[PDB]
Amino acid sequence: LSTWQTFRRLWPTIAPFKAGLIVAGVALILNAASDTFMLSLLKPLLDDGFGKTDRSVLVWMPLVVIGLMILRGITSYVSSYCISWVSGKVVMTMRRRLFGHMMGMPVSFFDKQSTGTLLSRITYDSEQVASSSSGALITVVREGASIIGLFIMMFYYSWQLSIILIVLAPIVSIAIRVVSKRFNTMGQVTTSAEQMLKGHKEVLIFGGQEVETKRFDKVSNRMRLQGMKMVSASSISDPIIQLIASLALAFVLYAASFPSVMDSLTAGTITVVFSSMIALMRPLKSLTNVNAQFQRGMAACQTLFTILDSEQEKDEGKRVIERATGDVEFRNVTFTYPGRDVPALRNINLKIPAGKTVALVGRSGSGKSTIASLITRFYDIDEGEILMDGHDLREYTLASLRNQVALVSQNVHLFNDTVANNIAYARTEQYSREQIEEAARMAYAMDFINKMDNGLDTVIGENGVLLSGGQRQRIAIARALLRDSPILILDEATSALDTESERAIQAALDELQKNRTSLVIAHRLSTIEKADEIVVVEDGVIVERGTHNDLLEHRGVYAQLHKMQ
Amino acid sequence: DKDLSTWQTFRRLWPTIAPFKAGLIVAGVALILNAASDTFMLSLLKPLLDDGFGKTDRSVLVWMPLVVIGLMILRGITSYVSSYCISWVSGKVVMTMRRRLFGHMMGMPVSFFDKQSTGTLLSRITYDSEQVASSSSGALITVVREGASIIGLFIMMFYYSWQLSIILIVLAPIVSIAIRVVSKRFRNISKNMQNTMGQVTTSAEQMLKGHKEVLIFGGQEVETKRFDKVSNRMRLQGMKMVSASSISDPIIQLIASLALAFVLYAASFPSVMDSLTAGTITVVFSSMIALMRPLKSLTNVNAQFQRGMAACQTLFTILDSEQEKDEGKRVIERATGDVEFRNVTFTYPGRDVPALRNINLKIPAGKTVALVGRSGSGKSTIASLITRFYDIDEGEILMDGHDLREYTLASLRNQVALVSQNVHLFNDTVANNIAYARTEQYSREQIEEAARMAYAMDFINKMDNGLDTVIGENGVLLSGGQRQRIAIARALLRDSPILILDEATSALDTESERAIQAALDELQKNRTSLVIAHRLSTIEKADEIVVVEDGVIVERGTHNDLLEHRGVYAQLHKMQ
Ligand SMILES: *O[C@H]1O[C@H](CO)[C@@H](O)[C@H](OC(=O)C[C@H](O)CCCCCCCCCCC)[C@H]1NC(=O)C[C@H](O)CCCCCCCCCCC
Ligand SMILES: C[C@H](Oc1ccc2ncc(/C=C/C(=O)O)c(C3CC3)c2c1)c1c(Cl)cccc1C1CC1
Ligand SMILES: C[C@H](Oc1ccc2ncc(/C=C/C(=O)O)c(C3CC3)c2c1)c1c(Cl)cccc1C1CC1
Repeated sequence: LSTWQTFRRLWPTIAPFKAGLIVAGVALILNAASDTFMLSLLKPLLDDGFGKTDRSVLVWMPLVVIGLMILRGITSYVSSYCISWVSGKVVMTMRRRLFGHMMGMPVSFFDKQSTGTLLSRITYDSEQVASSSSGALITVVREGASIIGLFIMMFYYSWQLSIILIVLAPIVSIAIRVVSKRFNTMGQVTTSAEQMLKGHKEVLIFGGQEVETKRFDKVSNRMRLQGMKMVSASSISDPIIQLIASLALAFVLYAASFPSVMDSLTAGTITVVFSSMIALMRPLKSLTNVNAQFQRGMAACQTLFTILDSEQEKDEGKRVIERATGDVEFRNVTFTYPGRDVPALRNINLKIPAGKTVALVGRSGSGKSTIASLITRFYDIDEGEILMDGHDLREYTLASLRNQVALVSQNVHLFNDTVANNIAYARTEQYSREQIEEAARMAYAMDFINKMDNGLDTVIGENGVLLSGGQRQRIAIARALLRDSPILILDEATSALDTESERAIQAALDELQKNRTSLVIAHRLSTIEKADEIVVVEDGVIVERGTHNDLLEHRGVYAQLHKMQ
Repeated sequence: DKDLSTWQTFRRLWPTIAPFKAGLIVAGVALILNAASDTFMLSLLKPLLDDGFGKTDRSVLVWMPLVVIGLMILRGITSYVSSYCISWVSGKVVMTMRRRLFGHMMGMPVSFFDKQSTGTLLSRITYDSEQVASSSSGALITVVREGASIIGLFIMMFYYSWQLSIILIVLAPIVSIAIRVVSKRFRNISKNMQNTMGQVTTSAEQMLKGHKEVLIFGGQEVETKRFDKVSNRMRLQGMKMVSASSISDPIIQLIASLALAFVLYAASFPSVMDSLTAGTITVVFSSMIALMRPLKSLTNVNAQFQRGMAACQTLFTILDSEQEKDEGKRVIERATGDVEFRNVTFTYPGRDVPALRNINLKIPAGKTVALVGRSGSGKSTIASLITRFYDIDEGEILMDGHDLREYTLASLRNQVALVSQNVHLFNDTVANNIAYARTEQYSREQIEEAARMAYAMDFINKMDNGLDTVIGENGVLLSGGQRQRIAIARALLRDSPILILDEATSALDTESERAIQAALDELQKNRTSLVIAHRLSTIEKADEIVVVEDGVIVERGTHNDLLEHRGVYAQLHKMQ
């Protein structure tokens, strides 16, 4: 029921190209016939060819075989080009549909699943569905035409032998069933090696090389034993299946011996009746496995309809702000991550007056990073109110709201393009290269850019292979600087502070934070002390706050928190 | 070039394979007998047509069905055997390669690991070593099985109708050249799509991973329009991929179809058809047809074999990489712990600013020293150097009056205990984590007291199975404040003479830190200590405090003396 209902959810995507499937379909039909017409000629070559008629061996055969193969070769080229064309069109339509849909999903959708899983949905599953269905379509028709093309030729040239094979087919069918039914370690290998490379530091001291080598020996030998097992199982099945089929066909030949049968048979008749019986062994093998591949094709497809049926983040705000030099205010905000029942943030009131930088410090796991995630509306809240310019964040459209925020973090993912186009990301045409180039030196990122071979027009290549942890940060700063966003969110938990030129990064932040609202998950001592207000978060609550005469002494946790970092 | 680069690389791998040569020898004999079953069955067509239909019922009846059944049994056995033998030889060689790679990576420099992602090494050794066997195995099976059958078929063609065979042979070279040219023209474009698919991968991965900056910076169109382009080129290249073989396959068998028709156009002419009979033509032509698949498989062996050696080389380069330099030749059992830096300067690999310069400091046995200074300096670097993770550039680091590099890394590193919050917790029992590599040397009562003296038993006694609970699974079960106490339990048990204590990454925000402070006190009563200090407790009791900035020791003294002095140290006291 499901297996076929999914395909019918999929057919609409295919229907614009059905024009390619039928043309392929006929190309398949004529291919089976051409292969059937050559087993046909096998009788005139033997009987007529050696019934004292060199007429047939010179005329009939050498030129009809070349004729049939041209037809055979063109039908193959055509069906191949149609299926491939249709198969290409649907995978593209689907990859594109999932790319757009997944991109519009909320961050809750990305938390559950791996990024590679969602990427597998686009790269492989989308291709496996058309692969499994195309082959399904080919086998149903191509070998469905051959099987009837061959069965006719069988009975016509000798009804006696054919009906002896058919009566045996039920028993053979049941026999191939019982044997085809008799048709973790890899995870341990990857783990045993990964946690070795993880603890290489701890393996050198304590001298664990020995216990690690023999831990691996076990794990590597166990997967080798599982590896041989699967092939061994697979190996034996077909030899038996061939044996079974050979028995029945042998019995059919012991039948041709009887004088009533042999008299009807010539040298050619039997040669084609057994050549066509043998030609039936591949179509039968294909036609029995075809619904198993259609299943796996549609199971991968309902996976993607599960994704496509998922709902994109809700953007019902109908309010637009050109630019907001203004404060962000939390009004008794309480938040709980979906799937968790203990609020990450309890009753919280926080004010970030315009132009001022509020550095919030907190324990590594606390909901300090949850605060900067709520302002950008990665998640909607359960109770309370967050006001930007005295109006709820949910009042605004999400595009306008996020135009006011700029994110800066080491882990800011850098996309595959020029340095310059990363800095002017999604606004390349807006900013002149002079505007770009200035933002680069104002971020102290130029010190390493000119070292690059083409400098600013050098392209970050192969998924970001060239840049270092510290380098990305100064490009993230240049991106926010150039865009000049009213609200600055600065992630310093992921910063990787120990760098070759940290003083360069620090002054950049100095320039960026200035005359600009800034909300920083701070780990650095310098960005902390030269910040307008400090805010401590303990679990879901704010324990104590303080300015500059309060920075001298805090009532709550600051003394122990500062002492640790 | 590549037939040489592959063949010299193969002669590198044969040492790994030769211990299983017996498996190869057997597999091949079966493959031989496998190809003869197919050759001997096509011969059965001649007596069937000539005698069985030359008015004799014995041939078709009694034995003809028996023999074919027998031949199939032989085919099935030769099949299964060769398959099992190859799958056995491969499994071994694969496993062996892994143990060689694994063993070699464990002994690599620390620079090799901080620089390379852990994954890329892990993926290659599991994937490549399997490809080296798959490609090599398939190559062997072809040269033997199909190389045997072409012989078997060539002979049978010459016995039955010595004449027809030669016409095929004289046609062979031009048919061969005809086929090779057609083949080289079209089908060699797998990489063209690999590039295009890579761009589908990159764009999709960039969008999915960097999903949060796309939303903030509003690059949905720039990402969409980019995936619209690349996905189409991927689509197009997929078709150019099939069109390669959709065009090349029908052309090639047409070329071979001509050559056979000309052999069949001679079958009509009188000189040779007279001697021959209807039963010999069937076995001669079917043999020529049976020759087509073997000839296809063989001429594609180099492509298969060279590919396998192209992945075996990537495993050989990693093996050729230089391992940790280790020429000490000196072994020390329970060093005293008299560590002294003399004129040490050092720059991390690839950087151009030394992490340390003209460092001179002395750490006498049984006494602690605290290294405090601006975060991001080389105090961490100092700790790294005593374990030989990195060799200094200039100067010398002495352990009991001898340069560390004089010592065996094994002996040198058994002297050093490391305590920090970022210790690795191997997924295994708590007891076996406390006695990591010495489960055989330390009794249970020995392990029990080490955890007790580390003040860790409160959170161990709360475990599911207590001390035999399995911590690990990459460490979820243990908090940071609890990692230290396990790290401390390791050091108490082994009782190493030189302690490296890192509170930098440690968390003083722990419900039980007075218990962590008591464990630390008991730990360092005995031995030399080198603290990257960040706690009031340790700098309070430390024997010497050295202030480090920019890889230079600018002030050395006791906590009180430096406060009487009240210079740079007092500034830090005011700052923290
Ligand atoms: O698709 C190819 O690979 C698969 C994987 O094994 C093969 O099964 C497949 O072969 C079959 O599909 C062939 C089919 O089972 C039998 C029908 C084709 C014709 C068989 C011979 C007829 C005798 C004609 C006498 C006049 C593979 N495709 C090849 O095997 C295709 C096959 O070789 C067709 C090309 C044959 C060339 C014809 C030359 C005739 C010369 C006559 C002189 C006596
Ligand atoms: C007597 C025999 O009747 C079956 C019936 C069902 C089968 N269903 C599947 C398979 C193969 C399965 C596989 O390869 O997994 C076979 C054998 C022909 C291979 C089957 C043979 C047979 C042979 Cl022998 C050769 C040609 C035709 C038939 C029957 C008339 C259909
Ligand atoms: C006359 C003709 O001589 C070649 C020579 C080299 C070949 N080398 C490769 C291939 C196939 C390549 C592929 O499929 O990519 C073929 C065709 C017979 C298949 C080749 C045919 C021929 C045919 Cl016709 C049939 C059987 C034997 C031969 C040769 C005389 C031994």
